[PDB]
Amino acid sequence: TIEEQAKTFLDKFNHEAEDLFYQSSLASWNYNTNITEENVQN
Repeated sequence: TIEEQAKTFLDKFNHEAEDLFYQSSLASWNYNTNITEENVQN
């Protein structure tokens, strides 16, 4: 019972985490690619 809802919670979290992590990694990549102060804030 609790295992099923835990699995559902993990499935819900997996979809949301990947999109935000990709954006964070892309922002870090952009900052490292071109060292500008606006990229620091982003």
